[PDB]
Amino acid sequence: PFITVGQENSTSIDLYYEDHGTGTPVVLIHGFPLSGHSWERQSAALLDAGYRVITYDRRGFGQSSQPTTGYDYDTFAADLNTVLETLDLQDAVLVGFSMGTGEVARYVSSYGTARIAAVAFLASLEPFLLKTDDNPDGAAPQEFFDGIVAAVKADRYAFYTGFFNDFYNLDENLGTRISEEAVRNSWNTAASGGFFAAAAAPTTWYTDFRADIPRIDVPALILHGTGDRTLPIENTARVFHKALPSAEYVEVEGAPHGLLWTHAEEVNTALLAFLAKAQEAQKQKLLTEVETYVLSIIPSGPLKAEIAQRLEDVFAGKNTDLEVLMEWLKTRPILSPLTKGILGFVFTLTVPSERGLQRRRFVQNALNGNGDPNNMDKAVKLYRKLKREITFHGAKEISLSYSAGALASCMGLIYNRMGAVTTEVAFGLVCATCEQIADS
Amino acid sequence: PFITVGQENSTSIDLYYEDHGTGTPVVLIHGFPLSGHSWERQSAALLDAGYRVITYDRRGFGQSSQPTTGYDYDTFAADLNTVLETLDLQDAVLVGFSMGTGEVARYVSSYGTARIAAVAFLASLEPFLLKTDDNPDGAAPQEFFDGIVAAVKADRYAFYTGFFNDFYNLDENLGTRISEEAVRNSWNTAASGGFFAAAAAPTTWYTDFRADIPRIDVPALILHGTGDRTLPIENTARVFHKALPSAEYVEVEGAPHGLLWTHAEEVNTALLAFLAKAQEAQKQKLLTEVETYVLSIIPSGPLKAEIAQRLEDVFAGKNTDLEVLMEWLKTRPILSPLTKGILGFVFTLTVPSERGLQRRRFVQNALNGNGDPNNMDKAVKLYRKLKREITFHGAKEISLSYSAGALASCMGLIYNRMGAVTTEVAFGLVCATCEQIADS
Amino acid sequence: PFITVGQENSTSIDLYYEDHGTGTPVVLIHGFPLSGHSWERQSAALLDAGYRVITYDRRGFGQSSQPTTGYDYDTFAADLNTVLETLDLQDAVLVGFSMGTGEVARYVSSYGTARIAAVAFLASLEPFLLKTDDNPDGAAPQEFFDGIVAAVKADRYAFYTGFFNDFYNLDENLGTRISEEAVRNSWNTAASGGFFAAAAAPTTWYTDFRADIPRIDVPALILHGTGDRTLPIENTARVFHKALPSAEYVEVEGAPHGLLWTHAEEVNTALLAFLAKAQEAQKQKLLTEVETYVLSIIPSGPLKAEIAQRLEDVFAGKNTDLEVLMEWLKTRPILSPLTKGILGFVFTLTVPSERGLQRRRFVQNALNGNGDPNNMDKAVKLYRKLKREITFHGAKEISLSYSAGALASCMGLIYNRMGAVTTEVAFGLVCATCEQIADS
Amino acid sequence: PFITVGQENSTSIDLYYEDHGTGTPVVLIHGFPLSGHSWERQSAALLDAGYRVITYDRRGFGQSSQPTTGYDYDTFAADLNTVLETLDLQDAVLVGFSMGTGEVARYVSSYGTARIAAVAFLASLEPFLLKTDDNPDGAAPQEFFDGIVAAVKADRYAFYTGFFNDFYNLDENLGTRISEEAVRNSWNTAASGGFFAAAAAPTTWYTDFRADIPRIDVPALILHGTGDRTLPIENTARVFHKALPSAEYVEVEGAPHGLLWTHAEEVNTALLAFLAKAQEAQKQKLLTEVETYVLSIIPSGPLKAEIAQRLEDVFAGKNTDLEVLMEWLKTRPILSPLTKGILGFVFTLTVPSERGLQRRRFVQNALNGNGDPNNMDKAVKLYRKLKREITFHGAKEISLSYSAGALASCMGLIYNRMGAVTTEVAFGLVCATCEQIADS
Repeated sequence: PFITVGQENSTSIDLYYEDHGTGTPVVLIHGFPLSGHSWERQSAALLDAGYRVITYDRRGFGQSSQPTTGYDYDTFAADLNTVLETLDLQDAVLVGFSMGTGEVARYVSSYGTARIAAVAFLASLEPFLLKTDDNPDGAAPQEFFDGIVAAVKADRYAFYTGFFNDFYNLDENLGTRISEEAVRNSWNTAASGGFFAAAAAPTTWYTDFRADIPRIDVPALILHGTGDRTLPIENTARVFHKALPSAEYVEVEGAPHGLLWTHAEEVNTALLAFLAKAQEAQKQKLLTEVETYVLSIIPSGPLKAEIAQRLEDVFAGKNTDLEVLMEWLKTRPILSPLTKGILGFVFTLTVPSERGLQRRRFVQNALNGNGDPNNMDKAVKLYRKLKREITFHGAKEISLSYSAGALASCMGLIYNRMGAVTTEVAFGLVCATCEQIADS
Repeated sequence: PFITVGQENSTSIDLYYEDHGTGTPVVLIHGFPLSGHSWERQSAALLDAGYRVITYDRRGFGQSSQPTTGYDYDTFAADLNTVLETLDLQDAVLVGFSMGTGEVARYVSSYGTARIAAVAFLASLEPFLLKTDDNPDGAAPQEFFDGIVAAVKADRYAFYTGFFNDFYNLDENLGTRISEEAVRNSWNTAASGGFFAAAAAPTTWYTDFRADIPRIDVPALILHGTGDRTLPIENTARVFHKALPSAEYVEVEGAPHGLLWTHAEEVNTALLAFLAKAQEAQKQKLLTEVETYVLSIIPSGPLKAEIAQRLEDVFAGKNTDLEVLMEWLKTRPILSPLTKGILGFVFTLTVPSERGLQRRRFVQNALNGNGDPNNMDKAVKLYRKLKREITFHGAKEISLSYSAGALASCMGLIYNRMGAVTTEVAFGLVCATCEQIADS
Repeated sequence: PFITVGQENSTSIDLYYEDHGTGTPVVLIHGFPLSGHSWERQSAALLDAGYRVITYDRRGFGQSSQPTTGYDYDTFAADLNTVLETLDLQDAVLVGFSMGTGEVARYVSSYGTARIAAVAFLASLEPFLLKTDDNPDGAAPQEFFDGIVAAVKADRYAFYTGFFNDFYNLDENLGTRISEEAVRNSWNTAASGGFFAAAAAPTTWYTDFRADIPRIDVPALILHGTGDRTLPIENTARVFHKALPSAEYVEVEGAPHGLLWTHAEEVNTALLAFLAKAQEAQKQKLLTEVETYVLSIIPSGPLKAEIAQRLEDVFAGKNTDLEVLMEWLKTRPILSPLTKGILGFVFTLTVPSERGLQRRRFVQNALNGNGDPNNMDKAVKLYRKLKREITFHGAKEISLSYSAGALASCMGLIYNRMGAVTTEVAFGLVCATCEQIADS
Repeated sequence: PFITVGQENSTSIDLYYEDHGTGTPVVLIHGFPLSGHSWERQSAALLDAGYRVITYDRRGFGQSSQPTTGYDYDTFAADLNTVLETLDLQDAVLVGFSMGTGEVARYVSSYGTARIAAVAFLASLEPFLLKTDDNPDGAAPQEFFDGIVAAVKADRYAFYTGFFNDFYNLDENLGTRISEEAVRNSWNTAASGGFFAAAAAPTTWYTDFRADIPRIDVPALILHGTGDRTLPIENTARVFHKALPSAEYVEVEGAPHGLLWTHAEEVNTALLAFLAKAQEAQKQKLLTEVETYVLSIIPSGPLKAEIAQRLEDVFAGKNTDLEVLMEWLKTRPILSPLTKGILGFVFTLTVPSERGLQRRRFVQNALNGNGDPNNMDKAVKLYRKLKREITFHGAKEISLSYSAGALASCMGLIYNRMGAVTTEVAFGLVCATCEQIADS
């Protein structure tokens, strides 16, 4: 699996990515000099929690193309964008490690959090590594980084074994937190990378991310190891924490630079919890958006308040008996049959348990669509499009092209188990239907 | 409400009809010299039984146009034909009285019982009134009828009072079985009729309907009053009974010619019972044919015996709890899900009461049609054709052109209340589906 | 009139055929080196006997295309098959002369007598002309045929006069049995043929038809002239008679090879008598098929038996007075006017003499078709199609697409001499009409 | 070289395969956690024997895609099917190792041996690994496998070294039967695999293949190592041998689980011997089938016995004088010329020496195809297709689409040295020709 992110001479630049699972998309950007496969500890964890894990190898690393051009964060972010736009991700979370954290900041700063719901910085580079007079919070002077680049150019293969010695703190964690074989694999991964990328990448570590930080508006996470030798905790995460206090801050005690493997236990717990708070966030903003659309077709009165209250109760978690709600819904005066169907369709979607309750009769006759063959032909054509949809805004906006009668029929088409769409898509079809009714 | 059935000079021949209620269409053809409103005793009864009552006034009578041409049963039938075809009636019932019985027989003979489901002859003219040497069963000679026409031509208004005196047997029924006011209304109606029709109609009473009777194939009813003075019981219905032994025969004791009002109690009871028995009769020949098709997809064994037994039980009237049957159906081993869906679809169709039982889940998932958009697009095209169909053989044969996957999806399309077709049509779709399975 | 039976380079192989008359199809395959027009003595005779004469010119002869390839009986049969299948003939008779006899045998052997009802061999080639050690009954050795081929190649135009001298036995028959002018026409026909075919054909005369003969199962006829010089009576027909004893054997005394003209008297008599046994049989199956259709609209009773009896009487030849039948028909109680019309139409069709009886009034009023312009518009549309129809099954099947009212009107459309269709077609229209009535 | 076998999130599931050499296709399915390249010892050997070696990497292993879904033998077989059908293999042999044996069994069981000629099971999983009460022949209880899965999830890279220690029995074979470097490479291959596949695969080892075994109809081979630690000889192969006694049974003494490298010497000898004998076996099954097809157009009698005997004599090795056979063949009564041609074509094909005998005259005139240009045009089109064919079934089935006349002509087209096709193809043309004649 590859994704063209550029062109070089006769050739085009491809980045080996990887997309698994189904649910909230979580993009994992690796660090130097590994590849997307280094996330395997997190990948397994995130997948078992029902997330959608998306990983890719940075240019000149892993199975990605190995160009001799474009090794700067403006390009690195531009690459990430192409990946995101190609996969058409929405409400996604960006998790970065080492160099990866730089990609996150630069992308957010330049392209904006349109597709992004939350971000995470593991072993951050931010805000500035280079130590200067105007930036005394810098970790190391220019000479340090120049020394690294020269060392790599000398013998990159020999450099790796020495490099990994401070990457995992092998004098402490080898044999205990990281096996001998595990390190051997990382070396091969480092060797598989491009020779040019290996020497070019170090120059990018001291990038000034200070201008990028203020652009971070989505909920963030800052995790870091105290025993990080490559990136000193005080010169990196703690000064980053000052520039971003709203971000959830986590310091793993005695963790080396490569905490993704050595301290996978702690990192996973913190990462999963952060995503959990974010997953509930993106779920709730959707439910309320559905609510406001549904209420927009109900005449102002004492009934509208109750319906809104009963929606809020199920949205929160105060699970009312689905049978009771439906019983209540059907026996409501001054309520359009079409409106009862829409509500019933929403309640079945939101209530966690179906409780073996068969499909309600008053809903079927409400969303039947006048029994007109033409309405159903339009509904089926729309259903085909809604099948390949995964996003709310995507499903909602393509549904607005169909007549209110076709939308009503397509809604019951899904209600009657004759059609299958993701919950987000279904909500989109509902909001699109309510939008048509609010016009007349 | 009128219906053009011909043209006369500058004018067009229109017939005042009347269509009320919803259900099985029952066409009521009146006699001389009244109009469709004379059925009001029966109209209410039929309407209270959930039928669709359709009555019209014969040309030159009631509110219909009064032409001076076309007073023969070949024309009278042509008029009835236009009415039936204009209203596009199917599985309709023809009920005739006096002159009306002639219209029924002639229509059946000439146009065929394509739209007709059953017929009824109240105070029949059949088979032949004219008394000749070759027809000794005739009521009266030529001279008699010629006398009536002359009597009408002299003073038609005075003729009526005398006519109605033997029409209701007023020397017996006035004040008791028929009020003074009721007779006065009959007189007004007689006067409202066309002057030409009043004199022309009597010559049509002695029409030879002997050739028409053998064409009556649909279930028939022969009711008649013993005290019928206008049409003697022996010269009309009893000799008609011999010419049509298969017809249900009813003799009302001491009922006049106009038993429709005087003996409305008995006439309604007999008519309603006859329509009930005819509806049940054609329903049972349908259900058993459906049964053999359903059994044709069930592997021969003790289970096939159980299913056949449960089908015969519901068809008869041994109403099993629909909830119990469905519960039994789902929990059956060695039975294809598609077969369970077909069976469940049949049981819901045949069981008289739905008992507030919501549409079973296991059937919906069986008739979903794999959730494939292509299956539903074909299903909708088929459903469109099945909507304009009303007959079993008609619906079944046009369904065999679609794939087994499309037919299954179209079945669930109806099961989920998303489509509406007559029960006969639905059975055709079931039988057509079973026929596809019986091939493999 | 042509029929594509093959292809040769840029050009196509077409055979000039000819189809006349109506009735039992009789295919006449000519001999060397004439054409289909040589049958003119038999054609006229067969036409006067009510047969359907179909003749065609073999490739490279007459008006057919003149290819330089495919001059063998495997190809000759393939040609005949294409002709037969193109015309879709059923219950047809194959009559061959000279070379023609070979086409018949080969077709029957290879393709089977599916469409064939009977066969006839005039001046047969069978079973084998080539005289060898294994076939001592052969007419002539190999050298003989090769000499002919060379003679034709030398001067085919001069060869013909010599050929025709032994073809008609001019030393006996010139001036008496065949005129000078008659021979002159035959020469032109020989000259009009293809130069290549003239030389190619002789090599096919010594074809081994011994393997073909046993495949003949249909009734056969073997006619031959005793004075046949080209094909010696003993080396051809008499040995053929042994190989096929079931076949009817006829020896014309003192007849030359071309007995078709010289002894047309005898040949016609023998051929017509043989065909007569076959013609009546397939003719009777048609009338009985019509009968059963007519009886299908008559109510079961003593009347149905009488009508069936009177139909059988006229079909046989017990010509009842048409006036008497019509008189009986009209004066029948319990018989629909439409039924009377159909019957009256059949009796007029089958009875040999019209007896100056003008078109019955009661029939016209029965087949008027209610006088509806719409029924007549449909009737005319059907008549247009029935004009180009020739077969019973063909006319019958295209009539079933029209309404029963249209069929009745179209029937009267023909009865009133306003339309003309062949008797077989008319019967198809009747059966199609009776079939519609049997449905209701 | 890849082959799409499924689709996942925005990515496609591709499997890196490998097809080399020319001849009988031999599919090699690898085991856990290696790749197709592990067959390199067998691959070279099979290639030296003139076989067509086809190897592919299972999903999540080697260079194939690494999905997180579809890790079951129903999917594994579905994957294998796509590979086979894409390459359109005919008469192929399936060889499985470790996990690979399961794919073979499941494919044969579900999809059938249509394309398969023979199968081989090296280090089998069959019939059942899971040790339960109903299956006491199980190798290990459930807890064992769960322990492996947990071990892999902990540190899969470290897991491999321990795994490979029992995979090759390194305490015995290291330095002797397997070098240090060879093992190091295997570890690298294991590391290259998917992290998810590594943990998912063990759960598939205890799959119940008992239902699959009876479906094995093609000749089978069961090889296994006695010193197999991963798969105990008694719990796997010996009980498998009981469930499939017809299979050739081979036990390599003192061989570990990875006998493909350690005991490549023995494995190669056994596999090559197995493959050589089975093609020859089916060839005798083919020749007798060819014989019976030739006999299928020969009339039952004393001559049919002689022909069958003379065919058996040449097939065996009793070389009869080719001239004598041809002499006997031509001088046979009651034998169709076409039949003589087919036989003559077979005798020239099967007899080892041509003995300078020129192409028989009686055969050429028998397979000429009536000299019809149309027959030759079809023959050339068929000959073009038969040239690119190498297999019997491949050549035979595409020939059945052409007419019997074209097949006869195409046969003579090859007989006259105007065409060249492999012996298997020519036989395919013969069987296809005889099949058409047997119908008539």
